[PDB]
Amino acid sequence: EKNVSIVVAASVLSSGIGINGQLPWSISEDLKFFSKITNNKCDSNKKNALIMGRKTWDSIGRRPLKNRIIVVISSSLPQDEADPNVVVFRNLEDSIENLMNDDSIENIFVCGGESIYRDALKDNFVDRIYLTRVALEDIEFDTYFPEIPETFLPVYMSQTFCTKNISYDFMIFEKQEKKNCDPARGQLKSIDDTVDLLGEIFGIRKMGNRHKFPKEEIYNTPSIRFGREHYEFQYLDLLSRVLENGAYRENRTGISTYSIFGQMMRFDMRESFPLLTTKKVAIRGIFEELIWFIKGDTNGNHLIEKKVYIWSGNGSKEYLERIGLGHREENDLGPIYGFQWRHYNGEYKTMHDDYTGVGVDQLAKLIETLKNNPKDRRHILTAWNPSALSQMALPPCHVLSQYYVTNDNCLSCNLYQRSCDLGLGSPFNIASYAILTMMLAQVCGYEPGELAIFIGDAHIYENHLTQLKEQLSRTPRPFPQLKFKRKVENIEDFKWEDIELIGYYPYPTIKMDMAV
Amino acid sequence: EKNVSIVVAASVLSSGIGINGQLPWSISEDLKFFSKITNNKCDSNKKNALIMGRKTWDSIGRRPLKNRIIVVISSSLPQDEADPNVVVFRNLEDSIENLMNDDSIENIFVCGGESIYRDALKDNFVDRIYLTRVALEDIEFDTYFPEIPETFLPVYMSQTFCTKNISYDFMIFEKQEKKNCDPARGQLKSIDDTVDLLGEIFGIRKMGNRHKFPKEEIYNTPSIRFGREHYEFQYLDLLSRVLENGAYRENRTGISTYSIFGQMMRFDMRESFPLLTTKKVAIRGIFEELIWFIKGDTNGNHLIEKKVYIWSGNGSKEYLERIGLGHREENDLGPIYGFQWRHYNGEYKTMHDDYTGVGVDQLAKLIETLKNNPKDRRHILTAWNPSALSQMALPPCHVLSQYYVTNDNCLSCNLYQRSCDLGLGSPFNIASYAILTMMLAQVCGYEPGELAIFIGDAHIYENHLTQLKEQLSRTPRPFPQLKFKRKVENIEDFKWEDIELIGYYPYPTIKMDMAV
Ligand SMILES: NC(=O)C1=CN([C@@H]2O[C@H](COP(=O)(O)OP(=O)(O)OC[C@H]3O[C@@H](n4cnc5c(N)ncnc54)[C@H](OP(=O)(O)O)[C@@H]3O)[C@@H](O)[C@H]2O)C=CC1
Ligand SMILES: NC(=O)C1=CN([C@@H]2O[C@H](COP(=O)(O)OP(=O)(O)OC[C@H]3O[C@@H](n4cnc5c(N)ncnc54)[C@H](OP(=O)(O)O)[C@@H]3O)[C@@H](O)[C@H]2O)C=CC1
Ligand SMILES: C#CCN(Cc1ccc2[nH]c(N)nc(=O)c2c1)c1ccc(C(=O)N[C@@H](CCC(=O)O)C(=O)O)cc1
Ligand SMILES: C#CCN(Cc1ccc2[nH]c(N)nc(=O)c2c1)c1ccc(C(=O)N[C@@H](CCC(=O)O)C(=O)O)cc1
Ligand SMILES: CN(Cc1cnc2nc(N)nc(N)c2n1)c1ccc(C(=O)N[C@@H](CCC(=O)O)C(=O)O)cc1
Ligand SMILES: CN(Cc1cnc2nc(N)nc(N)c2n1)c1ccc(C(=O)N[C@@H](CCC(=O)O)C(=O)O)cc1
Ligand SMILES: O=c1ccn([C@H]2C[C@H](O)[C@@H](COP(=O)(O)O)O2)c(=O)[nH]1
Ligand SMILES: O=c1ccn([C@H]2C[C@H](O)[C@@H](COP(=O)(O)O)O2)c(=O)[nH]1
Repeated sequence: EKNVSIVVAASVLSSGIGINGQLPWSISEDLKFFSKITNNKCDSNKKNALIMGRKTWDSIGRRPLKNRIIVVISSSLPQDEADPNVVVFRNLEDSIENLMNDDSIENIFVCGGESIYRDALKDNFVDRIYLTRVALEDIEFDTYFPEIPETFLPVYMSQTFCTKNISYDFMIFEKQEKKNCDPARGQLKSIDDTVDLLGEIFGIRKMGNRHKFPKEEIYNTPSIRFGREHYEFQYLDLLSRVLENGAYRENRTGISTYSIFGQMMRFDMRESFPLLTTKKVAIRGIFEELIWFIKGDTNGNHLIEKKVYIWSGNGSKEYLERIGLGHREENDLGPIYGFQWRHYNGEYKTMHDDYTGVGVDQLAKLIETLKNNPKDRRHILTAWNPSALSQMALPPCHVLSQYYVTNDNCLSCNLYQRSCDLGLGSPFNIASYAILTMMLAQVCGYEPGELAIFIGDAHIYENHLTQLKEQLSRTPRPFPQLKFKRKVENIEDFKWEDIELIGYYPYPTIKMDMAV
Repeated sequence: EKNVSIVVAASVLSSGIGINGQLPWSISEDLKFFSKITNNKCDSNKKNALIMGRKTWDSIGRRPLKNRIIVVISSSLPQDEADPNVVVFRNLEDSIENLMNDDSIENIFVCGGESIYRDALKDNFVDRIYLTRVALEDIEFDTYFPEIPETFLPVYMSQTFCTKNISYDFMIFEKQEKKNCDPARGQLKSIDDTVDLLGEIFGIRKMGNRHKFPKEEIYNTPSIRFGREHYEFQYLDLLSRVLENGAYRENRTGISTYSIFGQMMRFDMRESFPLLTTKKVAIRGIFEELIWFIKGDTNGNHLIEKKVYIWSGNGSKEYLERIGLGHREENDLGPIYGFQWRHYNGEYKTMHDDYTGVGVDQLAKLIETLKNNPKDRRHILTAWNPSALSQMALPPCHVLSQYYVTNDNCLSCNLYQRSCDLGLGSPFNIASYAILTMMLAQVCGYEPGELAIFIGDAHIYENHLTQLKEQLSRTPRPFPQLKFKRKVENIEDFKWEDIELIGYYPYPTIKMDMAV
């Protein structure tokens, strides 16, 4: 029948595609994509046609595109014979007669101009859309990509890439007419039927039935079945798995959860920063807690003083009293994360004491082994100290991490987290250890690698159900970028002002109460 | 023309299906499977036909099967019109006219007798094979399932199930005809080509390019693309993953490996024991090293005396020397795990010293919490004590573990393993911590749950390449069962003889040298 597909690069929030007759931006990988995509064909004796409005024709210098035939739509341009790789038409519908004839034309692409896009869509001429989402807002646009008609559904979203600090995506939308998101399903009737029957026979007894694929009403952007490349699906899909399989269970806080044991999440950090886009995340507070950790600081007031209250709850007199630490000052949390990082096995007295020299400095050693022996398999940082647990406001959650220097020269990080509050703590942990890995990488002379998080008790607190369903209804946007303004000499030296968060265009923040 | 599939239950090694006119076993779930499968149909106005040899007809008492038509092949049986649900034919070929006609007959099943299977396969009448593999050998068989023709390929392998301590699967075989083993690829031209093109543009900058799908020549039983349910694939595919992506890198050993970071494996422990069948695995030494840890013993002699030599290489006078620990008696391994399990943070001297009372007894604490506070999110056991690494013959590989009591009353286990020798240590760790979980579960009144292994440095030593590729050429068999003959009072009371390993029919041992 001959496929007709739109190909465009529009800004993530406004769908801005042009300014004063030009592109709002310069991203070569995107042009390479345009070239590969429009050039891609089966028959060597055929060519693809690239339809475009006249202004776009002007915008590219009125020079032909190799191996392809350009079809310009113009009421004024003359139909001449000079170039046989460029041809003119008076309206879109007529040019569409690439279909009813030229058998030398394999595929058709609508290659843009807002005016051309809008018609092709209005008149139901396109089957597919290749959308390069560019994280560039707050800049002038005078040309837009129309809003994608509801008859289209996304089927692929690649990971975030980066060019000159600009984050971008690649999505594919397909028009689906007439008529499970599980990839290993709907593949072969006999396999699906057999597994289904085996499941009826055994019950909880078949491990698969303990790991049911999420029903679509809890599956984010469910139409994307085989192309969920964007690594934010790694967190959304874990949410879906616990919403689908979570056992309902009581716990120390009195606010029950839905709980599954033993999931994982991997995020790339070479091209982008894993800061969730489906909800606005408080990154300043994350950074402050991280730096607070690095300095082996356990004084909660230092956090509060900077208007960061994540540790207030577990620092209160009331709480400290409840767990048997009524002897502490307000906000003395005991030998937690920071202390175990800088002074492992050190004898904790109070937050006011000087501990320089005491305990084992894991962090310092980590940076030394990382520099001097990179391929060593012992780059570990731990916070689990059986002898210190009872003195901690809260036992270590992000419990152990290990660090792996690539042959590429990048720093990758693994973290086991015994207990993970998916709504409120996970987004934090992900970003936090993404930042730490980048800080470690800079002081050791490496580039950021990959981040993998392995979870024990992965749960959602029962008062976050409607909030996370809300979140799950939001399709993800390209991840932002995070850059350091200066190269520090000591990891303890980083400051908020040193952090540059580039291109973060999240959805509204979603309120969620933390369980004390 | 419609579908003809075989349904058979045969023993793992010899494919025995009968003895003295009956089955060698009684596994009701398999009868339930047989029933689901041969009853399975779309058109509510048609029925399926089950073809069987006369002897099989005798073996089921000559009583019709509900909702189905039974086709008996016999030279002697009278062709009566009496029961419209049972029909007789003089030969298998004539019977196949179920195709040509009886549009009441939706699908056809060859339901067996060795004589009937062997004919159906020889004359090319069957398209599919449903094959329940039973782990029973060393019992009498007089009837067998023919050897599956090479024109058939395996497309599914369920997990191992257990009935009356008998391990069993089911798997599907499909007949091949003309025509990527990757699940997500091959679903849409548009998506595969986009991902491909994107890969070309970005190269190593696209995470996916850093985790390529393994090429078939190194992927176990590649024809099974969407049905690799047998949890032995969790191990085998990790092997395949590093063969395909592993980075060549040197290490302290002197024997270079191939390395990838952050991987995971999952194993069920409810229906079976995860002891690799693609190679014979030494379970006894494993158990002996395990019970050794449990007791807190750091004395390497005790294992040698029991003829277990896994800790010799790293306990010799020459080795303890190269790492500056010669002031130590030979085979005095220092406070590794065991000491860390029973006396975490205790002050270590020699192995002969009496440590009762020193250090934190994590194991004891574990068991007392698993009992009194199952839902607790802190069941942790750690062996990574920075304050003690210097004096350990070797730093801890299986570094931390977490334990999770389901509402189902089972005990699941998570282990982070900083470094993992895939050819030598991994098969051991999977079994080791499987056993430890069953021990803990018996002792605490629970049933075995699931086992997940999170790995940091996942590698293969370069001298194991031939052995591993050999292993990768062996198709998995059902896992064996592992039961305790008695209920111990304390976990320190387990003894080799208390363990009954039922139904293990591994492939031959594969010799692999351990890098010191
Ligand atoms: N990021 C991206 O993906 C892309 C962005 N762009 C940007 O978009 C902008 C150009 O888009 P836009 O401003 O909409 O201009 P267009 O490229 O749509 O071209 C408009 C011209 O096309 C002809 N035309 C349009 N409709 C008709 C019709 N119904 N009948 C006959 N001729 C018609 C007219 O030419 P005439 O006056 O001769 O009749 C009109 O002047 C530029 O800034 C460009 O940089 C362009 C392509 C891609
Ligand atoms: N594990 C499993 O899935 C199954 C196992 N079994 C076991 O298999 C055994 C039975 O198999 P088997 O011993 O091979 O006997 P079969 O069940 O295959 O039946 C053999 C009979 O079928 C008829 N027959 C066979 N070939 C022909 C032919 N070419 N022309 C005409 N009639 C033919 C003959 O009946 P006649 O004498 O009337 O000519 C022959 O005696 C039993 O022990 C049963 O328990 C059976 C089914 C399934
Ligand atoms: C992990 C971690 C760090 N931590 C430490 C921390 C301490 C105790 C915890 N307790 C529980 N039950 N869950 C947690 O995630 C948790 C986290 C956090 C603590 C609180 C919040 C939280 O309340 N966040 C709110 C705050 C709003 C804001 O940041 O301005 C949020 O909206 O996100 C986040 C992180
Ligand atoms: C994990 C662990 C325990 N350990 C501890 C241990 C210590 C140092 C190591 N060093 C290296 N490089 N790899 C290891 O797996 C390793 C394992 C083991 C050590 C050796 C064998 C081993 O060589 N087994 C032989 C033969 C012994 C047998 O047949 O029983 C084998 O061929 O399988 C297994 C486990
Ligand atoms: C019409 N237009 C505007 C433009 C710019 N970027 C886009 N990007 C996308 N994703 N989609 C578009 N339609 C698109 N259009 C174009 C078209 C072609 C070239 C161009 O130079 N193309 C060469 C570029 C090749 C290269 O640089 O590697 C080609 O090979 O097709 C530039 C702008
Ligand atoms: C021919 N035969 C021997 C037998 C036994 N086990 C097998 N198992 C398998 N997987 N495949 C076979 N062909 C097979 N055949 C049979 C056939 C039917 C029944 C039988 O009782 N079937 C009932 C069983 C119903 C039930 O137990 O739930 C049915 O509904 O089909 C027993 C033995
Ligand atoms: O870095 C952190 C700190 C705490 N929590 C959450 C996990 C649990 O919801 C709660 C800890 O409670 P316990 O598992 O100790 O009961 O705080 C996190 O998710 N990440
Ligand atoms: O349970 C274990 C014990 C040791 N090893 C292997 C992993 C490495 O091959 C080697 C440890 O080397 P280092 O991490 O110390 O470099 O021992 C395992 O795989 N599993």
